[PDB]
Amino acid sequence: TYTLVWKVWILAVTLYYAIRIPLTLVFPSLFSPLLPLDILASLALIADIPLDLRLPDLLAALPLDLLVFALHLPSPLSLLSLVRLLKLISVQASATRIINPALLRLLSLVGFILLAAHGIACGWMSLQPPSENPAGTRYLSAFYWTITTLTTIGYGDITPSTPTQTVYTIVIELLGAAMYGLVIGNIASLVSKLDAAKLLHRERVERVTAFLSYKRISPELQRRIIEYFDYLWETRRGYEEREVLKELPHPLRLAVAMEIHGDVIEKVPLFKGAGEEFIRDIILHLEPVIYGPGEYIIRAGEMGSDVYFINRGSVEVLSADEKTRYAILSEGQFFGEMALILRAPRTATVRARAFCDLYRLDKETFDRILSRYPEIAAQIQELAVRRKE
Amino acid sequence: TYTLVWKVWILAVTLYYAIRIPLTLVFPSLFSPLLPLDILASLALIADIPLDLRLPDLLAALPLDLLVFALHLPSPLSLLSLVRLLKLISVQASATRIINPALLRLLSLVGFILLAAHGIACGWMSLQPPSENPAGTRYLSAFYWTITTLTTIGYGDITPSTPTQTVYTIVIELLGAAMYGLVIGNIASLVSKLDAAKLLHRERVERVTAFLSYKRISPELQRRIIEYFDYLWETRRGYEEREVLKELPHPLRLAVAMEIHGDVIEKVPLFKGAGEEFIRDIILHLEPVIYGPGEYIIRAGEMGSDVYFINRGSVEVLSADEKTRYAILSEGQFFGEMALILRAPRTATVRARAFCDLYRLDKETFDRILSRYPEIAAQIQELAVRRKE
Amino acid sequence: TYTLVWKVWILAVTLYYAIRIPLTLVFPSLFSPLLPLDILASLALIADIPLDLRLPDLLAALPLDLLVFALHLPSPLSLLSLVRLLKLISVQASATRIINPALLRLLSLVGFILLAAHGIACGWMSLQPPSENPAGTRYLSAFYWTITTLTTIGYGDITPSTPTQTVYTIVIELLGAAMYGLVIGNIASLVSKLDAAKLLHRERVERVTAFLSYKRISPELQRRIIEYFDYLWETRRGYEEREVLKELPHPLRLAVAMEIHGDVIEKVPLFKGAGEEFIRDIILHLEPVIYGPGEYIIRAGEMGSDVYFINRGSVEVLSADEKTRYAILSEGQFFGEMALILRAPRTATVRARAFCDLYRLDKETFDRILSRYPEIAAQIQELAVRRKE
Amino acid sequence: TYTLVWKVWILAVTLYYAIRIPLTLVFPSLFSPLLPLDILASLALIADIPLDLRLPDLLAALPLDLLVFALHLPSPLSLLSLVRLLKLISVQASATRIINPALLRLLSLVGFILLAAHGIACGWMSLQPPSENPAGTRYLSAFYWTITTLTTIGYGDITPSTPTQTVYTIVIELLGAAMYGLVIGNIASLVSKLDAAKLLHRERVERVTAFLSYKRISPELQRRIIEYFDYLWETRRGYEEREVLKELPHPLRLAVAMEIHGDVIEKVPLFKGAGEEFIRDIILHLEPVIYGPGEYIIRAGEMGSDVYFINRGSVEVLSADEKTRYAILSEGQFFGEMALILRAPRTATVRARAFCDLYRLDKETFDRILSRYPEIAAQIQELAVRRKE
Ligand SMILES: Nc1ncnc2c1ncn2[C@@H]1O[C@@H]2COP(=O)(O)O[C@H]2[C@H]1O
Ligand SMILES: Nc1ncnc2c1ncn2[C@@H]1O[C@@H]2COP(=O)(O)O[C@H]2[C@H]1O
Ligand SMILES: Nc1ncnc2c1ncn2[C@@H]1O[C@@H]2COP(=O)(O)O[C@H]2[C@H]1O
Ligand SMILES: Nc1ncnc2c1ncn2[C@@H]1O[C@@H]2COP(=O)(O)O[C@H]2[C@H]1O
Repeated sequence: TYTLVWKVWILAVTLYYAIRIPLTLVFPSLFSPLLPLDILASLALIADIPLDLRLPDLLAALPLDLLVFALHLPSPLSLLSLVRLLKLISVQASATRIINPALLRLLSLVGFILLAAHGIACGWMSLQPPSENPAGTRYLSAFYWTITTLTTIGYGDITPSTPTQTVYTIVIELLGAAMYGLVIGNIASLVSKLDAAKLLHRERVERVTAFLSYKRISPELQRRIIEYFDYLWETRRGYEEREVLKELPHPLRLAVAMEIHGDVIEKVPLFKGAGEEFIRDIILHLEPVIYGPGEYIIRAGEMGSDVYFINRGSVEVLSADEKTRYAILSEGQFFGEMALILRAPRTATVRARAFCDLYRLDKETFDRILSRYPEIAAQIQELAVRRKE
Repeated sequence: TYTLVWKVWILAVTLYYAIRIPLTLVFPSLFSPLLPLDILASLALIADIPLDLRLPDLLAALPLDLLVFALHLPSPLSLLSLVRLLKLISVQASATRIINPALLRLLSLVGFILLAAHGIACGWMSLQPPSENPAGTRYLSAFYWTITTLTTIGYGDITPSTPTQTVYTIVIELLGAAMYGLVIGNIASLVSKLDAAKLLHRERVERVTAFLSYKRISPELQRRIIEYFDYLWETRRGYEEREVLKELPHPLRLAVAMEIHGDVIEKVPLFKGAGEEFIRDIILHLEPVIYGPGEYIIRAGEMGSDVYFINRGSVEVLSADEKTRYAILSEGQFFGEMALILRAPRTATVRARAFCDLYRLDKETFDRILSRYPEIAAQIQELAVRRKE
Repeated sequence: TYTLVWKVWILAVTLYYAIRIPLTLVFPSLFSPLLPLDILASLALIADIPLDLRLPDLLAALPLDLLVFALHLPSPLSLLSLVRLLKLISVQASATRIINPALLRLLSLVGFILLAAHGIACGWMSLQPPSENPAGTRYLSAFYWTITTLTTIGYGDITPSTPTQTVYTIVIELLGAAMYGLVIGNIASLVSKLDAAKLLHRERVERVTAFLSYKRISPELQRRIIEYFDYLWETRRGYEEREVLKELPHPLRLAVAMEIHGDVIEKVPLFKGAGEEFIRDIILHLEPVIYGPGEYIIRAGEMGSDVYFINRGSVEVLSADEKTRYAILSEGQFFGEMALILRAPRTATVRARAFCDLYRLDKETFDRILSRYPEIAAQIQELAVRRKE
Repeated sequence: TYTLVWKVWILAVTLYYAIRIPLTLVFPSLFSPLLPLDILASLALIADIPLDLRLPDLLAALPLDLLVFALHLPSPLSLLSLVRLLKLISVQASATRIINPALLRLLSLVGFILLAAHGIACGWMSLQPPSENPAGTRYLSAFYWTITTLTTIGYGDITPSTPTQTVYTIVIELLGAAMYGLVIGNIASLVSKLDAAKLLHRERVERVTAFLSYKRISPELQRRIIEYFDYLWETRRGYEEREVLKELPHPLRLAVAMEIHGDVIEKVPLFKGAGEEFIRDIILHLEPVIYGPGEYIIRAGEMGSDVYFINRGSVEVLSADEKTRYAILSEGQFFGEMALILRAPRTATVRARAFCDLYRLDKETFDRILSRYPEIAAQIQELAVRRKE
């Protein structure tokens, strides 16, 4: 690729102007060594209108720079040489078309502060009287004053002394010390905006835990829920698969679900090779669910028939009481299907042996796909009639 | 119109007082040239009670001004000449009856700051001792002090030196440096309140995109959803037509829907000339929906019959497989209607060729309008029986 | 009543202590004239335990004050004479049991600031060296310093000069300049918390108005919705009668609805004298609804029968077209009832003549009360069969 | 237990380093007495990798400390002796695995401020010139400067005077005066996050009370709702048993409900000894409900049959009118069950005598458990047929 390099070179050039132009405006001793670099940048400035596949980018290309510096034009006209800074408000969104978007918006709001402070400090040095000082010390004092004023510290060791400096200080205090607070608050808001899934899950578990304690609850149950919440966060990161997909259209939701539940399909024997249209029919009706250890799922005698497709874990299916346990199931298997095949209530208790994660499909869709597909119905029928001993 | 000019002249006059009255209170050298202007303004002040088609506007008309300045009355009585400023809290809502309301509330909260700062600076100059200084410099120093104090910079180069100045400074610090923060925070809140549709759509797409990546998703699908979101924002601006109309009453919602869906009616042949009562019956049951390119809509054999009225785009209707594609449809046409006419499942696959935007009406309302209207039912019946080849 | 006076006297006494005790701690010249007042207050302090129909009120009664001041006890023991300030954190909720609760919480958060600032200023004067200054000037300077430090202005004209003053300044900066910001933010939040109904209705109408304009809408309809919203705010203040009553229990909701809809009952002839149990049955099923001028309600031929009990306004019932309009209805009347009496569709169009406010009861409850009550059913039957001409 | 002591010793050691290391870096006169303590701490630092039942804890164990201080290595290499502070960002979550989580997060955000301020003050003393001053005064001045700068007071009595001190001050102002605001705002947010149930109930009752007054409501009803809200808060603390349990899985919700409703089971005669499976069936279908004094529940003649299991309070069952009241019921009893036993409407009015709290089970589940269990059905049948006189 080459857009990723071109839009980085453009950023490095529009920052080069943003740093160099005011420093040349205050120090006329420059522009002698830095002319080839400036023209090499400007030819790239005019080399972007053809590569457009709005108006601020048009203003930036015209070279008012190279003219004011060459003709030592008077200060009021020359101050308008800042038109090349208009690419800054046209690139921060053009360079956004490329990591976390929130992270790019924290780095962008810093560079803006460090450029505005440099501009204000450079403007402040221009209004001071002519003194025989090194450029480094004179710039350091101006930057120190600008950081003191913007942060609203106000040491007062150096202060304006002339009416024009007083007016400049008033303007900077009025509309520079308030915008800094806005940018700092935005930086705080979008550094808090990071990893919001953790900040949501933590708030949820705190809200649950507060109530589980006003009503005093046995520690053997109080610690059993924290384990489940830790497991849910540790296997799912607090994300929920329903509210995220609520806004996507049904074909796009179908395409996403074809990717997320890519593990349970083609794992159980009767999903791989079952076709394409059946899996497309059923992929939107399976819910994740998590069952803890020693935690019953089927109680051997109630109504209803929900089938549990095991994704990971193991169950310990038993009769009414223990009495020589029937068998054990593992990953890539399912149970609880013959309650609807034989139109009979549950015949055996099922309890998990570890933190099982498994997918449940309701009775309604199951009977629909029994009445809709013959091979699947025949397979479940023969498996149910065979598993009777 | 003339209200739009009168309520601007009134604003320009009530700002004229807000600027002139304290400056005349501190400098008695005025009131000599500015008497005809003040009486010309005051006659407009008393020319608004008849044009009332509450109490602060009544206080403002009485001319306490013109009296205190003429009679050089002592300072305690004269300070109460500020009653003409009471029109400010009666006009900012009267001038609101006229652009973005949020924008008018950002401009209003600025002028308030620039008027309060001027008032505080003017009050500060009055308490200083009698010195032979130009009025401009003495006002500039006072305004510099006021901006320093309100912004909470606190340079300290000029400070109160008398007990009365100390009390004034204490009052300004207590109830002027905190209100400024409130107004600045309000300005920030209602400049963030602007273009909230973009700030909602961006948050929604960021929330979706965060989860589509913890579960690693193929780039060919990861980039396919961003395209759909960009198209939705680019054709709809993130607005949703359901929550906005949830609060409007049913006749007003009907009237609005008569305007929003003004393109699909009188475009398809059987909506123009179909009457008024039928269109009024159906206009609230069509949903927008967006289908991407190469994205199937009908899969040729499932149950149900939802009719898709094409608004813009084109479909590529096919049989079970390709095998000499049937035909092609374009704007101002509809399909998927003969599944309910013949009480038969779908007979042909339909897939979009571009980013199609089209309106879907459910089976229930369709069968209702078939059983309710004879001409429409006959037209759909003959069209369905004709389109069989 | 006498609680309203006693709990005001108690406030005036616990503020008397909060102002007097530190001022006596720093100036020992007091306690000579102000002894009878202090004992008169203290006897009321001990006169509240019997009037208890928790522990801070017990600490406050014991008179550590009257002892430290009398015995000129050394400074470390005497500083613990501030136990009488513990009534402040026991009264602000006891005096709350009495206007807007939010307003009482804005006044309370001010007095707290003005008491904390006074305490900090009084503490600061005690640490300064012995100088021959008037008490007023010495207190004014201390209060000026405290307001400068708390507000984070930091003029720096007067600063700590000794290690103990440095430690005191560090403590005040650390835990006094941050709490002030918290209290100011709370004051802002609960002055914004006032009149929240207007702030909700304004936000709702702004949200609606933003979308009605991206889709360009005729001015004759764009101004017709603003009129309806203005009328709704002007007759209802933006309150909704459903979400407010969602949390009240059904008997309390019934009792409230017996009061809110006190105008439509005993206005229409067949509600007054209809009993008590019938009105109690129907009072929870009538909804307010607002219809604009020239805005149809019934379209003469559709299905369904909803009865509209007119509360205020007038309707202009017509046939299919105008053709010598049938009649006119006014307040305390109802229409649209014979559609269910004769099991026939609507026979006449109804349109409002002004901004009508009226109550609608659905068909289900209507047929229920027809099948449940004979006199009401007979009255509606004879009225419907009579109104046919 | 011993983890609770070990993870406190580790905290006390990692704070010992955080306080001692910079103070030794600036004052080389130390490290002579404090060597055995440092090695005793370091042996515990290396005694935690075996007790791991990530990478910052590995960096901390290696003893760069003990080396730089012993070898008086030059300042640039020695500044990297701060690696032992990396345990701070590994313990604040390890010590979290142990009171209110929000409270632990307010104490943690304080200690962080007091450690950062100490570090910045210690760094500031190192850059000052060599002066004959006591260590205490030199540290006090540095801490005073750091608190002044971080809080953004800016007294200006002591300011940087060298370019390196200017650069240090610029860095501290830029990234130390903004982080302090973030931490203070977080402290405010999570001290407001405390006791959120009260802050929710107060907001709810304020929202209800605002509307009950625009529509003027009789004081005898206006004060009757405040009593109910006070009773609900005073017996329930504003918590709701439905939204809290919405996220728990059905077995965990069942286990929690087995604990919360531990008072009504085994209180009424026919719940204790009724088994285990019946109580497990019914425990999720009983709702709390609160009825006020003199507040009717059953009106003797309507349809439906909801049974009210009395938990606390007493009812005053009456006939159509008073006429020698039937009887009185108390705790551990139920009524309103023979409306479904005999398929007849209600026969007697019921009204509470005090603030009754009782559990209601709907008709559907009741008839289900009648048709599902014979002993319970027989008991209710014989009790209903016996209670007829
Ligand atoms: N002998 C067995 N071996 C394996 N699984 C069984 C056996 N008996 C019952 N099951 C499963 O346990 C389930 C219990 O409930 P169902 O009757 O719905 O369906 C049952 C089968 O899925
Ligand atoms: N030959 C054809 N030409 C145009 N459209 C067709 C043709 N055959 C089928 N269709 C449309 O394709 C749709 C596919 O599903 P339906 O059977 O519901 O209704 C069908 C018609 O609307
Ligand atoms: N002549 C009339 N005078 C007054 N009201 C009428 C007259 N005719 C019809 N209405 C009312 O207008 C209503 C129109 O719809 P309905 O038929 O539901 O019930 C009708 C009556 O309530
Ligand atoms: N004599 C009585 N003693 C106690 N309780 C009664 C008596 N008569 C009726 N009840 C109860 O009051 C209830 C009123 O409504 P039900 O008829 O639903 O069921 C009734 C019984 O639970």
